[PDB]
Amino acid sequence: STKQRAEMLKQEVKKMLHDVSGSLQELNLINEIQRLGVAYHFEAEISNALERIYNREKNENGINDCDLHAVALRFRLLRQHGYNVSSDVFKKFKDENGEFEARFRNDVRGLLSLYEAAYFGTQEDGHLDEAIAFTTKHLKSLLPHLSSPLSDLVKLALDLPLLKRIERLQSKHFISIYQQDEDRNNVLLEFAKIDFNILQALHRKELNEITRWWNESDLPRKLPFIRDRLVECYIWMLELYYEPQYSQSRRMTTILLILTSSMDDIYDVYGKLEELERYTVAVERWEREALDQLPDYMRVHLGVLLTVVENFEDELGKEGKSFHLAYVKKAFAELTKAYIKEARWANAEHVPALEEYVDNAVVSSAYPLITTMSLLGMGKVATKEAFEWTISLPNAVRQCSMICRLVNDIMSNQSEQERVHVASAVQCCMKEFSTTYEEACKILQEKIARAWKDLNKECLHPIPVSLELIRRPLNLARAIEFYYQIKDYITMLLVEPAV
Ligand SMILES: CC(C)=CCC/C(C)=C/CC/C(C)=C/CSP(=O)(O)OP(=O)(O)O
Ligand SMILES: [Mg+2]
Ligand SMILES: [Mg+2]
Repeated sequence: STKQRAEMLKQEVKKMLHDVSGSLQELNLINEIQRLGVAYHFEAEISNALERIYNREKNENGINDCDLHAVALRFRLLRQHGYNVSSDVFKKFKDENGEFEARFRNDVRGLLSLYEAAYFGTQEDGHLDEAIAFTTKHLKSLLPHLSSPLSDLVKLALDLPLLKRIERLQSKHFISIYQQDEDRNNVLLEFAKIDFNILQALHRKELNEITRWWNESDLPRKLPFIRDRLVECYIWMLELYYEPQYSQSRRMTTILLILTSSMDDIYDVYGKLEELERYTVAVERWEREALDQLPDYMRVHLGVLLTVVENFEDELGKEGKSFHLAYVKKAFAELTKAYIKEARWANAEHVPALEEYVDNAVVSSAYPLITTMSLLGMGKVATKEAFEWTISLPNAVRQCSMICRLVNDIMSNQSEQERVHVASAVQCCMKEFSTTYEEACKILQEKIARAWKDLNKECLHPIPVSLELIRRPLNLARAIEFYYQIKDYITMLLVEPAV
């Protein structure tokens, strides 16, 4: 059947990767495996290969290579795994003063590799800032008169690099483009085609159960004003992590992201502040007895929240790890502590200071709750230390919420401001000094780049936790970039399979 064919292809690819252990073919094969959405099948072998590459790196046993593609791909592959390889290997190509050599203008492959490698630099990284402008200029110059199978890659990359691109949609696009390339591998492409079909089948199957749970719930029939966002809540928990072993982790969190959104609306689109200051204490206490005095719709919403939380506790109690949900309840404690502040600013007719507003909005984005609540379905990574680290609000969690808040704000500050809503970041920054809407938008756009550069730094080897746990903030930051660029996502990532 398909599974035996997939296993045979997996062993074939393992044998080839072993046989190319010393050449650039290893780098190309690892890159193609990662970009085809099958990188998780070869975690151990890829880790060993990258360890060997790092050991023979740093000019200790490294042969000088003039190929921009080879060194750029090596740097990008090593930086994606954690190794702190210095961004100084690009000094060789900066021969003509501080500008890159002109002989690379016509090298579209090396230019694109440098383009994708440059975005992975950190704040302290050098030689990875003017490269973006260089490659942008030359790729735009050479785009109109370029051949189709590589102009497709150029057009796919100019919109967003691999750093800011969700992995599943980019994997689909690369599988679609890789057919036209004449230097491809047939077995790797077939393996990716089979794996994509199986993972898409699993992803489509889970949505059926989630929709069944929503239908059986009391949420949709009553409380009419809630806007149904079940699909756009699964796709946000589909690009965070899509591996099959995390399937149990995608049911439990998506069920609790519709509840955390319904709550946002309950606090801003409507409701009076007197009535909202009694919801916060009810959430903090976390008992059904606190629901007696609440209004009907808040009572129903928080009762459903309590029911789903206790149901999830019952499920994690089989393996003796129910106490993890003793950390989720605390997280929901802070979120309502942030929603209840902004509403007050709505009623007091006050414009918060930018720093205070940003500090409050980092918790009112629910990216801090979504980083704690994603550990529910992790088998061995979910430990007490991991949950304590996640609750302690590390810098990695903070820098993935900056992008959310600041991008949303810029996009959705016109629909709500007409009605009674909390002042957004652009209005807060226009409050001090004197700036226009566009000049404040550019200021708020100059912060997303620094947030991305700060998020790139946290995923290195000086890490308190594992790589699987730290990968989540990066994917959370990538999902706001896909939205603010969606029936195409549903129709050709979940409905239309790959031939
Ligand atoms: C599918 C989707 C968009 C969200 C589900 C997951 C969440 C909660 C993501 C982060 C928060 C965002 C971007 C809310 C947009 S609605 P808003 O701008 O009205 O929220 P606000 O009141 O401004 O915080
Ligand atoms: Mg709102
Ligand atoms: Mg807003």
